[PDB]
Amino acid sequence: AKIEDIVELPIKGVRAVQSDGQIMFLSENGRFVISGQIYDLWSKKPLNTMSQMRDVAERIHFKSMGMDVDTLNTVSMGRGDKEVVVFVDPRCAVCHQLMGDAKSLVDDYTFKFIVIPALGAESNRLAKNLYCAKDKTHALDALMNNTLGSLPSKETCDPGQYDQTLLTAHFIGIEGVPFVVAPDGRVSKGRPKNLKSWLESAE
Amino acid sequence: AKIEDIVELPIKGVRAVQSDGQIMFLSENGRFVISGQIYDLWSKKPLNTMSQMRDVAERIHFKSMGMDVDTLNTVSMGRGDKEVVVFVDPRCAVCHQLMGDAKSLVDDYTFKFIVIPALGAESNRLAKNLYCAKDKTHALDALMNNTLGSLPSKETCDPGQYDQTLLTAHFIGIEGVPFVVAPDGRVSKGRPKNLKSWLESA
Repeated sequence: AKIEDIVELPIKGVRAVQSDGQIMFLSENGRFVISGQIYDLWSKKPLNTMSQMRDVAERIHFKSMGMDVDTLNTVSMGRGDKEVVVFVDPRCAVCHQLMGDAKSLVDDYTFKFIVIPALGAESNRLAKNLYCAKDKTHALDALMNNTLGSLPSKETCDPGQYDQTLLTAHFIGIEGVPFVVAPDGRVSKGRPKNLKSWLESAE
Repeated sequence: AKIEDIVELPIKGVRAVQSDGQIMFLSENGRFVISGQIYDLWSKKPLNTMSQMRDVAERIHFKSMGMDVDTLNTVSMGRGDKEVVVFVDPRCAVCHQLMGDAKSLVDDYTFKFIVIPALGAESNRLAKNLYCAKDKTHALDALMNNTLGSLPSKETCDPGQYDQTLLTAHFIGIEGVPFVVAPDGRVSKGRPKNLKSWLESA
Protein backbone atom coordinates (compact mmCIF):
# COMPACT_ATOMS: atom_id res chain seq x y z
CA ALA A 1 0.00 0.00 0.00
CA LYS A 2 1.00 3.65 -0.48
CA ILE A 3 1.65 6.36 2.16
CA GLU A 4 -0.68 9.22 1.27
CA ASP A 5 0.22 11.91 3.86
CA ILE A 6 2.43 12.66 6.84
CA VAL A 7 2.22 15.35 9.54
CA GLU A 8 4.67 15.84 12.34
CA LEU A 9 2.67 16.34 15.53
CA PRO A 10 3.83 18.69 18.28
CA ILE A 11 4.89 15.75 20.52
CA LYS A 12 8.38 15.54 22.13
CA GLY A 13 7.78 12.46 24.29
CA VAL A 14 5.36 9.71 25.15
CA ARG A 15 4.44 7.79 28.31
CA ALA A 16 2.36 4.65 28.78
CA VAL A 17 -0.11 5.08 31.62
CA GLN A 18 -2.18 2.29 33.16
CA SER A 19 -5.55 3.04 34.68
CA ASP A 20 -8.66 0.87 34.97
CA GLY A 21 -6.59 -2.06 33.69
CA GLN A 22 -6.13 -0.33 30.33
CA ILE A 23 -2.95 1.26 29.02
CA MET A 24 -3.22 4.70 27.29
CA PHE A 25 -0.48 6.88 25.83
CA LEU A 26 0.01 10.45 26.98
CA SER A 27 2.36 12.95 25.31
CA GLU A 28 4.98 14.23 27.78
CA ASN A 29 3.51 17.62 28.38
CA GLY A 30 0.01 16.08 29.00
CA ARG A 31 -1.53 17.63 25.88
CA PHE A 32 -2.49 14.55 23.85
CA VAL A 33 -3.97 11.21 24.82
CA ILE A 34 -3.80 8.27 22.41
CA SER A 35 -6.13 5.31 23.02
CA GLY A 36 -5.06 2.22 21.06
CA GLN A 37 -2.50 -0.50 20.52
CA ILE A 38 1.35 -0.07 20.22
CA TYR A 39 3.52 -2.29 18.10
CA ASP A 40 7.23 -2.70 18.26
CA LEU A 41 8.36 -2.94 14.67
CA TRP A 42 11.94 -3.98 15.68
CA SER A 43 10.76 -7.08 17.51
CA LYS A 44 7.61 -7.23 15.34
CA LYS A 45 5.30 -7.71 18.29
CA PRO A 46 2.52 -5.84 20.06
CA LEU A 47 3.14 -4.44 23.58
CA ASN A 48 0.24 -5.25 25.85
CA THR A 49 1.63 -4.92 29.36
CA MET A 50 3.58 -2.38 31.35
CA SER A 51 6.38 -4.98 31.77
CA GLN A 52 6.70 -4.89 28.01
CA MET A 53 6.72 -1.11 27.95
CA ARG A 54 9.41 -1.11 30.68
CA ASP A 55 11.31 -3.56 28.58
CA VAL A 56 11.49 -1.29 25.47
CA ALA A 57 12.31 1.61 27.71
CA GLU A 58 15.17 -0.20 29.57
CA ARG A 59 16.56 -2.90 27.27
CA ILE A 60 17.78 -3.90 23.82
CA HIS A 61 17.50 -7.49 22.57
CA PHE A 62 19.85 -7.94 19.65
CA LYS A 63 18.80 -11.49 18.71
CA SER A 64 15.12 -10.54 18.56
CA MET A 65 16.10 -7.92 16.03
CA GLY A 66 18.13 -10.48 14.09
CA MET A 67 21.42 -8.66 14.77
CA ASP A 68 24.65 -10.61 15.22
CA VAL A 69 27.33 -8.42 16.78
CA ASP A 70 30.09 -10.85 15.83
CA THR A 71 29.68 -9.83 12.13
CA LEU A 72 30.41 -6.17 12.99
CA ASN A 73 33.60 -4.19 13.78
CA THR A 74 34.08 -6.24 16.98
CA VAL A 75 36.83 -7.53 19.19
CA SER A 76 35.96 -9.95 22.01
CA MET A 77 37.48 -10.18 25.51
CA GLY A 78 36.81 -12.91 28.11
CA ARG A 79 35.50 -16.45 28.20
CA GLY A 80 32.37 -16.40 30.43
CA ASP A 81 29.00 -17.72 29.06
CA LYS A 82 27.22 -14.35 29.58
CA GLU A 83 27.58 -11.83 26.72
CA VAL A 84 28.19 -8.12 27.31
CA VAL A 85 28.08 -5.70 24.31
CA VAL A 86 29.84 -2.35 24.51
CA PHE A 87 29.91 0.27 21.80
CA VAL A 88 33.10 2.24 22.10
CA ASP A 89 35.12 4.97 20.32
CA PRO A 90 38.95 4.52 20.04
CA ARG A 91 39.50 8.02 21.50
CA CYS A 92 37.09 7.78 24.42
CA ALA A 93 39.01 7.56 27.77
CA VAL A 94 35.82 6.62 29.63
CA CYS A 95 35.57 3.69 27.24
CA HIS A 96 39.18 2.70 28.08
CA GLN A 97 38.48 2.70 31.82
CA LEU A 98 35.44 0.56 31.19
CA MET A 99 37.53 -1.84 29.16
CA GLY A 100 39.96 -1.76 32.08
CA ASP A 101 37.25 -2.62 34.59
CA ALA A 102 36.13 -5.36 32.23
CA LYS A 103 39.48 -7.16 32.56
CA SER A 104 38.63 -8.23 36.11
CA LEU A 105 35.41 -9.99 34.91
CA VAL A 106 36.63 -12.06 32.02
CA ASP A 107 36.00 -15.32 33.90
CA ASP A 108 32.19 -14.56 34.08
CA TYR A 109 31.60 -12.53 30.92
CA THR A 110 32.61 -12.30 27.32
CA PHE A 111 32.76 -8.64 26.29
CA LYS A 112 31.99 -7.68 22.67
CA PHE A 113 33.62 -4.30 22.00
CA ILE A 114 32.04 -2.77 18.87
CA VAL A 115 34.31 -0.01 17.66
CA ILE A 116 32.52 3.04 16.17
CA PRO A 117 33.60 6.58 15.25
CA ALA A 118 31.31 8.46 17.61
CA LEU A 119 33.79 11.29 18.27
CA GLY A 120 34.78 12.46 14.79
CA ALA A 121 37.05 12.13 11.80
CA GLU A 122 40.18 10.82 13.54
CA SER A 123 38.10 8.16 15.35
CA ASN A 124 36.95 6.86 11.94
CA ARG A 125 40.54 6.42 10.72
CA LEU A 126 41.42 4.43 13.82
CA ALA A 127 38.18 2.39 13.73
CA LYS A 128 38.92 1.55 10.04
CA ASN A 129 42.51 0.62 10.92
CA LEU A 130 41.18 -1.95 13.42
CA TYR A 131 38.67 -3.15 10.82
CA CYS A 132 41.23 -3.66 8.01
CA ALA A 133 43.97 -5.14 10.22
CA LYS A 134 45.59 -8.25 8.80
CA ASP A 135 46.54 -9.31 12.30
CA LYS A 136 43.71 -8.89 14.81
CA THR A 137 45.61 -10.68 17.56
CA HIS A 138 46.74 -7.40 19.09
CA ALA A 139 43.88 -5.24 17.78
CA LEU A 140 42.26 -5.47 21.25
CA ASP A 141 45.56 -4.40 22.89
CA ALA A 142 45.99 -1.62 20.33
CA LEU A 143 42.43 -0.50 21.15
CA MET A 144 43.19 -0.40 24.84
CA ASN A 145 46.67 1.08 24.47
CA ASN A 146 45.60 3.57 21.80
CA THR A 147 48.09 2.39 19.14
CA LEU A 148 45.48 1.74 16.45
CA GLY A 149 46.98 4.19 13.96
CA SER A 150 49.96 1.81 13.40
CA LEU A 151 48.38 -1.56 12.39
CA PRO A 152 48.95 -3.50 9.11
CA SER A 153 46.03 -3.42 6.60
CA LYS A 154 44.64 -6.45 4.74
CA GLU A 155 45.45 -6.89 1.06
CA THR A 156 41.79 -6.61 0.21
CA CYS A 157 39.48 -4.83 2.62
CA ASP A 158 35.73 -5.05 2.06
CA PRO A 159 33.95 -2.25 3.98
CA GLY A 160 30.50 -3.91 3.88
CA GLN A 161 30.66 -5.01 7.54
CA TYR A 162 32.09 -1.70 8.64
CA ASP A 163 29.25 0.27 7.04
CA GLN A 164 26.87 -2.08 8.82
CA THR A 165 28.48 -1.19 12.18
CA LEU A 166 27.78 2.50 11.65
CA LEU A 167 24.24 1.61 10.41
CA THR A 168 23.61 -0.62 13.45
CA ALA A 169 24.68 2.25 15.74
CA HIS A 170 22.40 4.75 13.91
CA PHE A 171 19.51 2.24 13.86
CA ILE A 172 19.42 1.62 17.62
CA GLY A 173 20.05 5.26 18.34
CA ILE A 174 23.57 5.35 19.85
CA GLU A 175 24.08 8.98 21.02
CA GLY A 176 27.24 8.46 23.02
CA VAL A 177 29.81 5.99 24.23
CA PRO A 178 30.33 3.85 26.03
CA PHE A 179 27.02 2.21 25.30
CA VAL A 180 26.56 -1.00 27.29
CA VAL A 181 24.08 -3.80 26.86
CA ALA A 182 23.94 -6.38 29.76
CA PRO A 183 23.38 -10.10 29.05
CA ASP A 184 19.68 -9.68 29.99
CA GLY A 185 19.41 -6.75 27.61
CA ARG A 186 19.55 -3.83 30.03
CA VAL A 187 21.18 -0.71 28.58
CA SER A 188 23.63 1.72 30.20
CA LYS A 189 24.04 5.09 28.51
CA GLY A 190 27.55 5.84 29.74
CA ARG A 191 29.86 4.13 32.16
CA PRO A 192 27.99 2.39 34.96
CA LYS A 193 29.00 3.38 38.51
CA ASN A 194 30.00 -0.19 39.30
CA LEU A 195 30.12 -2.45 36.28
CA LYS A 196 30.22 -5.71 38.21
CA SER A 197 27.13 -5.05 40.31
CA TRP A 198 25.34 -3.42 37.40
CA LEU A 199 25.83 -6.55 35.27
CA GLU A 200 24.40 -8.63 38.12
CA SER A 201 21.09 -6.64 37.81
CA ALA A 202 18.72 -4.79 38.26
CA GLU A 203 19.81 -1.93 38.01
CA ALA B 1 -9.60 5.93 39.75
CA LYS B 2 -5.82 5.68 40.10
CA ILE B 3 -2.92 5.52 37.71
CA GLU B 4 -1.25 2.28 38.82
CA ASP B 5 1.83 2.52 36.64
CA ILE B 6 3.72 4.87 34.31
CA VAL B 7 6.54 4.22 31.84
CA GLU B 8 8.47 6.75 29.86
CA LEU B 9 8.69 5.39 26.31
CA PRO B 10 11.84 5.84 24.15
CA ILE B 11 10.04 8.20 21.77
CA LYS B 12 11.17 11.69 20.80
CA GLY B 13 8.46 12.52 18.27
CA VAL B 14 5.24 11.34 16.70
CA ARG B 15 4.09 11.62 13.11
CA ALA B 16 0.47 11.09 11.97
CA VAL B 17 0.70 8.76 8.95
CA GLN B 18 -2.25 8.17 6.58
CA SER B 19 -2.30 4.91 4.61
CA ASP B 20 -5.00 2.67 3.15
CA GLY B 21 -7.66 5.03 4.59
CA GLN B 22 -6.42 4.78 8.19
CA ILE B 23 -4.27 7.23 10.17
CA MET B 24 -1.63 5.64 12.42
CA PHE B 25 0.89 7.27 14.69
CA LEU B 26 4.61 6.59 14.11
CA SER B 27 7.67 7.33 16.32
CA GLU B 28 10.53 9.46 14.86
CA ASN B 29 12.83 6.44 14.33
CA GLY B 30 10.09 4.34 12.69
CA ARG B 31 10.23 1.92 15.61
CA PHE B 32 6.78 2.23 17.20
CA VAL B 33 3.41 2.42 15.51
CA ILE B 34 0.29 3.15 17.48
CA SER B 35 -3.10 2.25 15.93
CA GLY B 36 -5.85 4.16 17.62
CA GLN B 37 -7.43 7.52 18.37
CA ILE B 38 -5.88 10.78 19.48
CA TYR B 39 -7.38 13.41 21.56
CA ASP B 40 -6.33 16.98 22.25
CA LEU B 41 -6.94 17.65 25.87
CA TRP B 42 -6.10 21.35 25.55
CA SER B 43 -8.91 22.07 23.05
CA LYS B 44 -10.92 19.07 24.27
CA LYS B 45 -11.62 17.52 20.93
CA PRO B 46 -10.72 14.33 19.08
CA LEU B 47 -8.48 14.47 15.94
CA ASN B 48 -9.72 12.21 13.10
CA THR B 49 -8.53 13.84 9.86
CA MET B 50 -5.17 14.80 8.46
CA SER B 51 -6.47 18.39 8.27
CA GLN B 52 -6.84 18.38 11.99
CA MET B 53 -3.33 16.93 12.43
CA ARG B 54 -1.93 19.68 10.13
CA ASP B 55 -3.97 22.14 12.20
CA VAL B 56 -2.37 21.31 15.57
CA ALA B 57 1.06 21.29 13.88
CA GLU B 58 0.69 24.59 12.01
CA ARG B 59 -1.76 26.62 14.08
CA ILE B 60 -2.50 27.86 17.60
CA HIS B 61 -6.12 28.57 18.67
CA PHE B 62 -5.90 30.46 21.94
CA LYS B 63 -9.61 30.74 22.63
CA SER B 64 -10.13 27.09 21.84
CA MET B 65 -7.32 25.99 24.21
CA GLY B 66 -8.66 28.22 27.01
CA MET B 67 -5.80 30.72 27.13
CA ASP B 68 -6.50 34.42 27.59
CA VAL B 69 -3.49 36.34 26.24
CA ASP B 70 -4.61 39.49 28.08
CA THR B 71 -3.67 37.77 31.42
CA LEU B 72 0.01 37.57 30.40
CA ASN B 73 2.70 40.27 30.18
CA THR B 74 0.92 41.83 27.20
CA VAL B 75 0.59 45.24 25.59
CA SER B 76 -2.16 45.92 23.01
CA MET B 77 -2.14 48.11 19.87
CA GLY B 78 -5.00 48.96 17.52
CA ARG B 79 -8.79 48.87 17.44
CA GLY B 80 -9.50 46.35 14.61
CA ASP B 81 -11.97 43.47 14.92
CA LYS B 82 -9.38 40.85 14.07
CA GLU B 83 -6.91 39.77 16.69
CA VAL B 84 -3.20 39.29 15.93
CA VAL B 85 -0.88 37.81 18.57
CA VAL B 86 2.87 38.49 18.44
CA PHE B 87 5.46 37.05 20.83
CA VAL B 88 8.39 39.46 21.14
CA ASP B 89 11.61 40.00 23.11
CA PRO B 90 12.28 43.58 24.31
CA ARG B 91 15.72 43.70 22.68
CA CYS B 92 14.74 42.18 19.32
CA ALA B 93 15.10 44.86 16.66
CA VAL B 94 13.31 42.77 14.07
CA CYS B 95 10.42 42.53 16.57
CA HIS B 96 10.37 46.39 16.77
CA GLN B 97 10.31 46.76 12.98
CA LEU B 98 7.41 44.32 12.78
CA MET B 99 5.56 46.54 15.29
CA GLY B 100 6.34 49.46 13.01
CA ASP B 101 4.73 47.66 10.08
CA ALA B 102 1.72 46.96 12.39
CA LYS B 103 1.01 50.66 13.06
CA SER B 104 -0.19 51.02 9.49
CA LEU B 105 -2.78 48.22 10.07
CA VAL B 106 -4.47 49.19 13.39
CA ASP B 107 -7.88 49.93 11.86
CA ASP B 108 -8.14 46.36 10.59
CA TYR B 109 -6.42 44.42 13.45
CA THR B 110 -5.84 44.57 17.15
CA PHE B 111 -2.28 43.52 18.02
CA LYS B 112 -1.42 41.60 21.22
CA PHE B 113 2.33 41.94 21.81
CA ILE B 114 3.25 39.24 24.33
CA VAL B 115 6.62 40.05 25.86
CA ILE B 116 8.89 37.15 26.73
CA PRO B 117 12.51 37.51 27.96
CA ALA B 118 13.98 34.77 25.74
CA LEU B 119 17.29 36.43 24.86
CA GLY B 120 19.12 36.68 28.19
CA ALA B 121 19.66 38.58 31.44
CA GLU B 122 19.18 42.11 30.11
CA SER B 123 15.97 41.04 28.28
CA ASN B 124 14.74 39.65 31.58
CA ARG B 125 15.43 42.94 33.36
CA LEU B 126 13.39 44.96 30.87
CA ALA B 127 10.48 42.49 30.87
CA LYS B 128 10.22 42.69 34.67
CA ASN B 129 10.12 46.53 34.41
CA LEU B 130 7.10 46.28 32.15
CA TYR B 131 5.42 43.73 34.41
CA CYS B 132 6.03 45.85 37.52
CA ALA B 133 5.06 49.11 35.79
CA LYS B 134 2.64 51.37 37.67
CA ASP B 135 1.72 53.24 34.49
CA LYS B 136 1.36 51.17 31.29
CA THR B 137 0.04 54.07 29.19
CA HIS B 138 3.34 54.49 27.35
CA ALA B 139 4.35 50.81 27.48
CA LEU B 140 3.88 50.27 23.75
CA ASP B 141 6.30 53.08 22.78
CA ALA B 142 8.99 51.95 25.24
CA LEU B 143 8.71 48.46 23.77
CA MET B 144 9.25 49.67 20.19
CA ASN B 145 12.07 52.04 21.15
CA ASN B 146 13.78 49.87 23.81
CA THR B 147 13.23 52.20 26.78
CA LEU B 148 11.40 49.83 29.17
CA GLY B 149 14.12 50.45 31.77
CA SER B 150 12.74 53.95 32.18
CA LEU B 151 9.17 52.99 33.15
CA PRO B 152 7.76 53.83 36.57
CA SER B 153 7.70 50.68 38.67
CA LYS B 154 4.93 49.93 41.18
CA GLU B 155 5.72 50.13 44.91
CA THR B 156 7.06 46.61 45.67
CA CYS B 157 6.71 44.03 42.91
CA ASP B 158 8.33 40.58 43.62
CA PRO B 159 7.78 38.49 40.47
CA GLY B 160 10.36 35.78 41.15
CA GLN B 161 13.20 35.10 38.69
CA TYR B 162 11.23 32.89 36.30
CA ASP B 163 8.82 34.90 34.14
CA GLN B 164 5.44 33.14 33.88
CA THR B 165 4.81 34.41 30.37
CA LEU B 166 8.01 32.82 29.08
CA LEU B 167 7.05 29.63 30.96
CA THR B 168 3.57 29.69 29.32
CA ALA B 169 5.02 30.44 25.86
CA HIS B 170 7.70 27.78 26.14
CA PHE B 171 5.09 25.21 27.23
CA ILE B 172 2.62 25.86 24.35
CA GLY B 173 5.52 25.71 21.90
CA ILE B 174 6.42 29.28 21.07
CA GLU B 175 9.86 29.02 19.33
CA GLY B 176 12.01 32.10 18.89
CA VAL B 177 10.97 35.74 18.21
CA PRO B 178 9.15 37.38 16.63
CA PHE B 179 6.50 34.68 16.76
CA VAL B 180 3.31 35.64 15.00
CA VAL B 181 -0.19 34.15 15.31
CA ALA B 182 -2.73 35.32 12.73
CA PRO B 183 -6.51 35.71 13.46
CA ASP B 184 -7.19 32.30 11.86
CA GLY B 185 -4.44 30.69 13.97
CA ARG B 186 -1.68 30.41 11.34
CA VAL B 187 1.81 30.85 12.78
CA SER B 188 4.91 32.61 11.48
CA LYS B 189 8.24 31.64 13.13
CA GLY B 190 9.97 34.96 12.62
CA ARG B 191 9.06 38.12 10.76
CA PRO B 192 6.86 37.34 7.78
CA LYS B 193 7.96 38.27 4.23
CA ASN B 194 5.03 40.67 3.96
CA LEU B 195 3.01 41.12 7.15
CA LYS B 196 -0.07 42.71 5.59
CA SER B 197 -0.54 40.02 2.93
CA TRP B 198 0.58 37.25 5.27
CA LEU B 199 -2.12 38.27 7.76
CA GLU B 200 -4.68 38.10 4.95
CA SER B 201 -3.89 34.31 4.51
CA ALA B 202 -1.46 31.93 2.75
